[PDB]
Amino acid sequence: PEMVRGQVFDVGPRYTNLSYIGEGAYGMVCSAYDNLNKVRVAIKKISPFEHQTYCQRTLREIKILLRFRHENIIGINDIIRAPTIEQMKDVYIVQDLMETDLYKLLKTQHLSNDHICYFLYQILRGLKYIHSANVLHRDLKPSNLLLNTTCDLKICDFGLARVADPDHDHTGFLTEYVATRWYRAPEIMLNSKGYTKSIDIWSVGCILAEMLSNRPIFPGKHYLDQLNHILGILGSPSQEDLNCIINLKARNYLLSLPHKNKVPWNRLFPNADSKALDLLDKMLTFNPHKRIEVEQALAHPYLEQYYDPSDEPIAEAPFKFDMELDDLPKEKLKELIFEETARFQPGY
Ligand SMILES: COCCN1CCc2[nH]c(-c3ccnc(NC4CCOCC4)n3)cc2C1=O
Repeated sequence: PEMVRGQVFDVGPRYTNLSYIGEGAYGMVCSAYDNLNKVRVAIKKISPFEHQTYCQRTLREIKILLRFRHENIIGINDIIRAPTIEQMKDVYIVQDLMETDLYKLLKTQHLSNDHICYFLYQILRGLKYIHSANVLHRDLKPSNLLLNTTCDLKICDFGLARVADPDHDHTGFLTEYVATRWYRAPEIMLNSKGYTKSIDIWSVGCILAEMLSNRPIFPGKHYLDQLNHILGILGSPSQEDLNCIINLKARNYLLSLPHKNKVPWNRLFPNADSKALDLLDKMLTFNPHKRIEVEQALAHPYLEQYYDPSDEPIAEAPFKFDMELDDLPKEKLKELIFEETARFQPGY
C-alpha cells in the first residue's frame, strides 16, 4: 500500500510508483505505472461513503463514464475496490494519463490562434457527444480539460454531471450552487438549477475567452460578485431577456441596476480572430434560450477547417431519465456503487 499526501492508495500490485496529480473535496488523483499494460495511468481515489451527496455524485460519475466512449472524453480503464461492501472504504477509478490540463497551460503559455481553434473544436466535439447522451457536464473549466504533447484534448471530471431536466430547471434568486464560480452562467444566480444544456455552453464561452487572453473573463471574487462581472461586460439585459425572468426577486434586482452598456469583444481581445469573437458572443449570450447550441457552435465559420458532422459522433445509448437518489441513504448508495463496479472485480 503506497502513500501519497497522507492518503492511502490501496491499488497494488498492478499499479505502483505513484505521484500526486490532482484533488477534489472527496477524492485524490495520482499517476501510477500499470504493470499489465506497461504504461503510466491516472488513478482517482474517491472516498464518498461518509456523505450522501458524495455517494450520489460517485454513482453518477461511474455510471456515465462506463457508458461513454469518445476520443475527447476521459474513459474508465479499470475500477478498484475491496471484494465486499464491508471492506469497501474507497473506490478507485483508473483512467488514461494526460500530460497536463488547460488551467496549467494558460498560466504559462500564450496559445496561437490555431491552438485555440483546435482545442475549442475538441471541447465542442466531446460536448456534442455528452449532450447527445442527454447528460450535462456542469463543471467545465480549464483544469477539467486535459491535454497531451500532440494537442489532443479530453474532458474529465463528471463528478457534478446530471441527466438534463429542462422542465424542472426553474428556481429562485440567489439559490445555492455547486459548480465553479468563474464559469457559472448568469441564470444560475437568477432562476436556474443548471438542468439545461445551455449551462455547459456558457462555461465553454468562458473557456474560449480565457484561451484568448490567459485571464478569466468574469473573475468574481465571491459568489455574489459573479453577476457583477458578467453584467459589467455584457451590459444591461434587454426588455425581452428580462420578460423571460418571471421570479420577481431576480427581475426587480436587474431592474434596480443603473444602465450598463456592452463592452465590445474587440476591445477586450484586440488581437483575436474576428470569427472567434463572433462565436464567443453567441456562447456568452445572457438569455439561455438565445444561447448557441453545441451543434451550431461546431458549424460556426471559426471551426470550418475541422467541422465534419460524420466525424463528430453521438452516444449510442443516451440516458432517458435521471436517477432519484436524493432520498436514498448513503448505505443504499454504497450498495449501488458496489454493484456498478462488480464487473471489474477478479472472480466475478
Ligand atoms: C478528485 O477528482 C476531482 C476531479 N478531477 C480533478 C482533476 C483531474 N485530473 C484527472 C486526470 C486524469 C488523467 N490524467 C491527468 N493528468 C494530469 C493533468 C494535470 O497535470 C498533471 C497530470 N489528470 C482527473 C481529474 C478529476 O477527475
